[PDB]
Formats: sequence, structure tokens, C-alpha cells
Amino acid sequence: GKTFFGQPLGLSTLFMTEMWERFSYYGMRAILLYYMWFLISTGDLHITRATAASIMAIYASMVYLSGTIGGFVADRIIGARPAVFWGGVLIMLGHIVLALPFGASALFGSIILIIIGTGFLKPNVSTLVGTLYDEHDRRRDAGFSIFVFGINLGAFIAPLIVGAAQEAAGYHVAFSLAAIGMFIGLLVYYFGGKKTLDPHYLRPTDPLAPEEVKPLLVKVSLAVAGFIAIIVVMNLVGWNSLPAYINLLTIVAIAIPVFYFAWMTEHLRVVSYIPLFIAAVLFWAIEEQGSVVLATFAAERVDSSWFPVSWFQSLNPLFIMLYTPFFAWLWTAWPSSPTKFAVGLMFAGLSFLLMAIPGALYGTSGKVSPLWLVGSWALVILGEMLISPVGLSVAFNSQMMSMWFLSSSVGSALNAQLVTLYNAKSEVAYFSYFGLGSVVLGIVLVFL
Ligand SMILES: CCCCCCC/C=C/CCCCCC(=O)OC[C@@H](O)CO
Ligand SMILES: CCCCCCC/C=C\CCCCCC(=O)OC[C@H](O)CO
Ligand SMILES: CCCCCCC/C=C\CCCCCC(=O)OC[C@H](O)CO
Ligand SMILES: CCCCCCC/C=C\CCCCCC(=O)OC[C@H](O)CO
Ligand SMILES: CCCCCCC/C=C\CCCCCC(=O)OC[C@H](O)CO
Ligand SMILES: CCCCCCC/C=C\CCCCCC(=O)OC[C@H](O)CO
Ligand SMILES: CCCCCCC/C=C\CCCCCC(=O)OC[C@H](O)CO
Ligand SMILES: CCCCCCC/C=C\CCCCCC(=O)OC[C@H](O)CO
Ligand SMILES: CCCCCCC/C=C\CCCCCC(=O)OC[C@H](O)CO
Ligand SMILES: CCCCCCC/C=C\CCCCCC(=O)OC[C@H](O)CO
Ligand SMILES: CC(C)C[C@H](N)C(=O)O
Repeated sequence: GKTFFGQPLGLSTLFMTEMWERFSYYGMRAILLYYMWFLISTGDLHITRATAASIMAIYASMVYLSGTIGGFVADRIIGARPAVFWGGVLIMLGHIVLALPFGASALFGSIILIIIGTGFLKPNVSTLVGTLYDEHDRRRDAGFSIFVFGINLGAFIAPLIVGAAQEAAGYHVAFSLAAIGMFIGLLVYYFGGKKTLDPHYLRPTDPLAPEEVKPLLVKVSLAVAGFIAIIVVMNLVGWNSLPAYINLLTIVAIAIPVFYFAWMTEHLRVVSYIPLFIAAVLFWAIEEQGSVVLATFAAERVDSSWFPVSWFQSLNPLFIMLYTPFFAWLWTAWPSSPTKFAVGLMFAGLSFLLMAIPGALYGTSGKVSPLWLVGSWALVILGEMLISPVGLSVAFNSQMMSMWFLSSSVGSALNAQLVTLYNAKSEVAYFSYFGLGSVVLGIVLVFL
């Protein structure tokens, strides 16, 4: 019978949908920092490169934090499938805003649209994949690996296409390609979804009961009021700069798990997530810095004179696709969950330790071979194969899905503070210090 790589034919619709969404996101991410660099150079954007780097991180942190609202709203209010649709619409509008002939004024608007939009699409498109299988179907694990393979496939071709278009035609044309990428995703999703997806997910699966509406409304109103109240207090005492707001968003992003863990002999299990969560946060911190710190390194310290330097952002998902057939075989030919989160952290630690070598050996005033980043990403992706749901083979909801991206949000929130420490003069110290600390903790948190 007809399948998509052994999976229900509905996976391909979700496959292509998320592939084109990740295309739009990572296509934009591949040049957004360089764009901010450009806006500063022209004197249009009045921030430092350190703040611009910090923005890239807190943006990423808010993107995956936003998913928690989206997962909840779909399950209880609007539905999984309309959430994906309207999520993509906002994403597309976000990229269109950047495509418009404006400068720094369009940044915030674009960022908010994509944050909100991705919050709706990302956890729900991931949830709809599990809806293709009944409960005890062995293929479910394989279906997600294919799905993540599509995530990285879009993450691979996006910098290559968008980055090249940027260096030939300009940023606005490049950002318009990202919008088009999402537009393609909507088309395939809308028409393909009607054919392959359950109509059951056009309505919420856990609809708010009558008595539940007001408590939720009070909870939300108090949260927004308090947030606004904090903003007001900040503006009065003078804490109203851009890094000030990043600090606030950082604390909020970090306080949410702290309060979530503090919420929850069964308690020894909960305490046993604490080091696993830390290992995850630190790993995705290092991993997400590829689009910031490594992107900075690529542009400043690497000879990329015969190709767009944004193409280095294709190295991350390339290795995931390369490692995929091996690990898929490796797990069938052959480690606990805490170990994989530790060894994965050690590999990420080694990816930074390696990057300290060229500056220590050759100095930082010159340029080095692309192979250093290639090797560095090879190491960090090697550990990602131990965390990310790929290389797998032969039930839940949207909110619990979001909880998974929550460790990446804390990592980037952590990055929003840490990436400001990276520059030309601290290169060797930054890499070696944070790489060594990550290996040590990787060795500490496995025995712990
Ligand atoms: C395509 C490589 C896949 C190998 C997977 C195993 C993990 C290997 C990591 C290699 C460490 C990177 C060393 C490369 C390096 O730093 O040399 C650069 C310099 O020699 C340029 O000529
Ligand atoms: C630039 C503004 C673009 C606005 C989008 C155009 C709106 C046209 C039709 C709205 C359809 C919304 C329902 C789609 C949906 O819920 O997804 C489920 C689909 O049936 C396929 O799964
Ligand atoms: C329903 C929305 C679907 C539209 C998909 C996104 C396409 C939007 C615009 C495509 C054309 C954009 C032209 C880019 C542009 O204005 O360049 C101006 C110069 O490059 C400025 O240096
Ligand atoms: C936890 C994040 C919440 C994000 C904001 C949610 C929007 C604020 C309040 C919910 C809007 C009202 C719900 C609409 C609704 O479906 O009520 C109908 C119920 O079925 C009544 O039985
Ligand atoms: C900015 C914070 C305040 C945001 C308030 C947004 C809340 C929006 C609507 C909440 C009002 C209650 C809606 C109830 C509702 O629509 O129920 C539908 C009925 O079931 C109709 O059959
Ligand atoms: C979800 C719980 C939130 C609890 C945190 C309470 C708010 C505490 C501090 C306000 C946010 C930080 C303001 C920005 C700041 O740190 O100073 C700004 C810079 O130092 C000035 O350039
Ligand atoms: C089947 C893999 C297809 C290959 C696609 C990978 C291309 C994506 C990004 C290119 C990153 C730049 C790598 C350049 C490189 O490794 O050359 C190093 C040479 O030693 C140059 O001195
Ligand atoms: C197994 C994968 C590769 C692991 C790399 C292990 C190398 C560990 C540390 C390399 C960085 C050593 C720092 C050298 C250093 O600090 O020099 C100081 C500067 O030259 C300025 O004085
Ligand atoms: C489970 C796979 C683990 C793979 C680790 C094996 C890699 C071990 C050490 C790589 C260290 C890279 C340093 C290379 C180096 O310093 O050469 C300098 C330049 O090549 C000069 O031409
Ligand atoms: C330029 C590529 C865009 C073309 C549309 C996407 C279709 C192309 C390739 C589909 C590749 C599917 C590979 C799935 C895969 O290998 O992972 C499954 C393994 O079992 C992982 O455990
Ligand atoms: C934090 C990671 C799990 C995110 C992944 N690279 C994705 O785009 O889905």
C-alpha cells in the first residue's frame, strides 16, 4: 500500500508544511544578524553589535516560549489545524514586513509577528504528526524522525537560497523569499491538509468548560497587568534601554521553569529532571549560538570570499541529515536518558573547545579555514543526535509538546546574556571557558 517512507500519507503534508516553515525561519535567521550589522553601519540602527547579538538570542528564546501559549490555545480554544494555518499567516506577514523598503523600524513589528505566529504553528504542526498514528503503532517513532529530517532539510536549503539572494539582490529581496517560502507552506498545508488530516482537529480537543473561562481570564489579566506594571516602573526609574528589556525577558524566561519546577517518594523523579533540564538548557544554549557567536566568527575570522558566509548556517542541519542513517542503524544494532543528555553536553562542550584552538594557535587578527566551523558543528550535532528525536525507527497534546521546547528557550535566554561577552578580543577566552565548563558539568551531571 502507498505510504510516505512507510508512514501514513498525511506525514508528507505535515513534512512539507514544517519544511517550508523552517525554511522561512532559518532563511531569515541566516541574514538577520548581518542585516542588523548593516543597519548599524548605515547609522539607521542605534545599538551595538553586542545588543544585536543579544537580540538574536532573546528573539529565539521568545520564539520557543511563545509556543506554550500556542499549544494551549489550540487544545482549548481554536484547534490544532487552524492554529497552524493562522500561525503561518503571521509568520508570512512577519517576513513581508522585512521585505518592505524600510530599515530598523520594521524590525520589532516583524519580530512580534513571527514570535506570535511561530508560537501557534510550531507545537501544533508537531502535534498533528502524532495524530497520524493510533496509540500503539511502532512507526510513530520513525514518523517523528522523518518529520525532524524535514525540519533540518528546510533548515539546510534556506541559508543557501536566501543567503545567496541576499548577496546578489539585497536583504529585502532575500527576506521576501522567506515570505514566499512560508506562502508555499500554507498552500501545501491548506490543500494537502483537507485531503490527509482528520477533520476532528479543526475544533479544540479539550474545549474550555463554562466555569473555566473566567478563571483563565483572571489569570491572563493579572499576568498582563503585572507585566505592564513592571514596564511602567522600569520607565520611571530609568531602566528603559533595550538591554533593560532583554534583561526583563531573560528573567521571565528563566523564572517560568523555576516556578514550574517549584510547582511540582515520587518527588525524587521531579528532582531528577533538574539536572537533565540543566544539561538540556546548556546544550541548546551552545547549539543556538551557532546562529550568533559562530555566525559572527564566520563573518569576521573566516575566509569566505568565494561564497556567501551565511551558508555556514547550513552546516548544522547538514550533519543531522548525514548522521541520520547511521544512528537509525546504530540504535537497532545496539544508554540511559541522563547519559545522552550528558554526553551530548560534553560534545557541545568540545565544539567550543575546538574553536579556541585557531585563535590560540594563529592569533585573532587574521583569518582561518572554514573547516574549523565544519569540525565544530560536526561535534555539536554529534551530541544533538543524542537529544533530538532523529535516528529513530521502529499519546500527548500540544501543550506538553511546548514543554519540550522550553529548555531551548532558557538556553537562548541564557545566551541573551552570554553572547554579549563574545567579541574579537575575548574569542579564545569565551570558547575555552564555556567549553571547559560545559564538559565538566557534562561529567558532573551524569554521575549526579
Ligand atoms: C565531516 C566530518 C565528520 C566527522 C565526525 C566525527 C567528529 C569529528 C570532529 C573533527 C574535529 C575537527 C578538526 C578539523 C580542524 O579543526 O582542522 C581545521 C584545519 O586543519 C584546516 O586545515
Ligand atoms: C494576507 C492575508 C491572508 C489571509 C489568509 C486567507 C484566508 C482564506 C481562507 C481561510 C481558511 C482558514 C481555515 C484553514 C484551516 O483551518 O486549516 C485547515 C485546512 O482545512 C487544511 O488542514
Ligand atoms: C499573500 C502574500 C504572498 C507574497 C509573498 C511575498 C512576496 C512579497 C514581495 C515580493 C516582491 C518584493 C520586492 C522586494 C523589494 O521591494 O526590493 C526593493 C529593493 O531590493 C530595495 O533595495
Ligand atoms: C494561557 C495562555 C492564554 C492565552 C490567551 C487566551 C485568551 C484569553 C481568554 C480566552 C478567550 C475566551 C475563550 C473562548 C471560548 O472558547 O469560550 C467558550 C467556551 O467553550 C465556553 O464554554
Ligand atoms: C489583554 C488582557 C485581556 C484580554 C481579554 C481577552 C478575552 C476575550 C474574550 C473573553 C470574554 C469571554 C468570551 C466568552 C465566549 O466567547 O463564549 C462563547 C460562548 O460559548 C458562545 O456560545
Ligand atoms: C516572573 C517573575 C518576575 C520577577 C522579576 C521582577 C522584576 C525584576 C527586575 C525588573 C526587570 C529588569 C530591569 C532591567 C535591569 O535589570 O536594569 C536595566 C539596566 O541595568 C539599565 O541599563
Ligand atoms: C551532500 C553535502 C552537500 C554539501 C553542501 C554543504 C554546503 C553548505 C555550506 C557551505 C559551508 C562552507 C564550506 C567550505 C569548505 O568546507 O571549504 C573549506 C576549504 O578548505 C576552503 O579553504
Ligand atoms: C576533542 C575535540 C577538540 C577538543 C579541544 C581541546 C583543546 C582545549 C583547549 C584549547 C584552547 C586552549 C586555550 C589556549 C590559551 O588560552 O591561550 C591564551 C591566548 O593565547 C592568550 O594568552
Ligand atoms: C566519536 C568521534 C570523536 C571524534 C574526535 C576526533 C578528533 C580529535 C581531535 C581533533 C583536533 C583538531 C585539531 C587539528 C589541528 O590542530 O591541526 C591544525 C591545522 O590542521 C594546521 O593545518
Ligand atoms: C530539496 C529537498 C526538498 C524536497 C521535498 C522533500 C522530499 C525530499 C526528501 C525526503 C527525505 C526523507 C528522508 C527520511 C529519513 O531518511 O529519515 C527516516 C529515518 O528512519 C530516520 O530514523
Ligand atoms: C531547539 C531545536 C529543537 C529546534 C530545531 N532546530 C527546530 O528547528 O525544530
